[PDB]
Amino acid sequence: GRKIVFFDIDGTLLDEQKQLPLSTIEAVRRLKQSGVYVAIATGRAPFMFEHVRKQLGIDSFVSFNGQYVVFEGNVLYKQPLRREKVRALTEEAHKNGHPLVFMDAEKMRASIGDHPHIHVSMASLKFAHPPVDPLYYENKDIYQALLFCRAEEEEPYVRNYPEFRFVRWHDVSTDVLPAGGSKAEGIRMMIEKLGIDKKDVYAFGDGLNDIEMLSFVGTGVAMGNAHEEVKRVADFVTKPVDKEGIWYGLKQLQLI
Amino acid sequence: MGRKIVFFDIDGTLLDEQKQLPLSTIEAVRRLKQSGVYVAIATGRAPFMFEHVRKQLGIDSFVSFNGQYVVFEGNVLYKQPLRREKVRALTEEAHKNGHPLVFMDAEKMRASIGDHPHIHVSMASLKFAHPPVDPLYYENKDIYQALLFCRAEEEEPYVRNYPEFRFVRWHDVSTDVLPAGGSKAEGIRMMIEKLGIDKKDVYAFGDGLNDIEMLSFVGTGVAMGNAHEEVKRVADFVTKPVDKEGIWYGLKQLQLI
Repeated sequence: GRKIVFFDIDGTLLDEQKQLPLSTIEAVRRLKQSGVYVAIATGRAPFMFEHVRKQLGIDSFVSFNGQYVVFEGNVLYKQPLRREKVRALTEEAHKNGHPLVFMDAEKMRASIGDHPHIHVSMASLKFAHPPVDPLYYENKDIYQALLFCRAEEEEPYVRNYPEFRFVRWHDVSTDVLPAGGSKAEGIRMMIEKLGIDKKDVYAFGDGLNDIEMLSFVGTGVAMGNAHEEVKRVADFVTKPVDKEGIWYGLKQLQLI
Repeated sequence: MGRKIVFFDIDGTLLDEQKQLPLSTIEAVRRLKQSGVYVAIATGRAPFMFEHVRKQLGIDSFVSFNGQYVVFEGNVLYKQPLRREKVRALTEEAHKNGHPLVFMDAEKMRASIGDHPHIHVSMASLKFAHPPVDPLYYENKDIYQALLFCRAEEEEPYVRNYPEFRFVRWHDVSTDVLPAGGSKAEGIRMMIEKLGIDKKDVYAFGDGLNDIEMLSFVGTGVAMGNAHEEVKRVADFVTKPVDKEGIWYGLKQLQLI
């Protein structure tokens, strides 16, 4: 049976400077000549890690935490937020003067231009203010949204949108995610198409968000400085991304 | 009267020593665009080698492939493919010596030989995996630049037998193949010719020796605080280092902001 390895980006493929380690390129190389399938599973939107994909030559991935899965350049599965609900959120956010940013598989758009909260938070990500397009969600598959408001203001949103999940990543911005879906469900879908079995699947992750994944695959690998709760569910704890963790880990697991 | 445009090299100019994008550079670019000033990147890289940076700064105008592929606001403005005829000869002759090549266009990259050790090494340094293999990619696709893998001791012949190309070394086992006459300053020349922008309204920020021609050519060349002195020599103004709000400060001084 063929083996496949899923990698997440942050703290896994990319180090803390957002750079790709030389040893990782080697790891992926050896991994490919050994016949081991290589893919990515992340919460990130496709257009947010296109550079990593281009660098490693990976065209199969689970993105948007499983809400958008691509197999060898083609869309295998896609579950965007319900149009109705995105609209309601937009209108409600508008009423409160809170801006939103809509994310589809290719780009993102703001409901309000030149807004202070978007500038600051997006800049913390090293991104410019997204182009403005208040009705972008109308004829597009919106997989995620960013609600720009303070924690002391989210209450109503959380309350009125139980079908959504909110995960704050900045003082003035929080991710608006779909309640259903997961990377494991995304991985499950791909191995089925690939004819692979859970036991033959490996996964490297670094954040709280990778637990579900590391738990579902046959061999979950946690990075050296990953959160304690990430290591707990891991079948193996490797060195940090900073210290050839991906390479060392793959070696110990005898994949390369 | 007319429009102004500012060109930026990538490493050392937009990105600091750690490949990090300064917060004030994001503000800088924002302010320039707001004022109607065109912002573009000028580099020897392939479009796909700096798309992330472009998306980060919302820059969709640029001079890539050392002038052979120029885009303005998302649309190709000028493009000069390598002469297919000569690309074929170079490939065959080089193949005879066991030297592989890599063919590059705006979307992707292809290698003439698979699992070759010089490709792995020189390319890993660019943080890229070995390109997929396709010995005849240039035959049906426009190539804007190529890579020849051989050491400096072996280039003489190629240099000599192919005066229609320019071999510029950047690694121990790999050198760039551009068309003779091509350079990013040259690409900057038609970008502004086509846009109808007077040289006196063209600005550029550079840091390395490959930025010298560009810097001396434009109306106002700006060298970064820690730039090589030969770069500062041709600069009309030297700004602070990249990690000291160099770009923001410079643009402020030049009163573009």
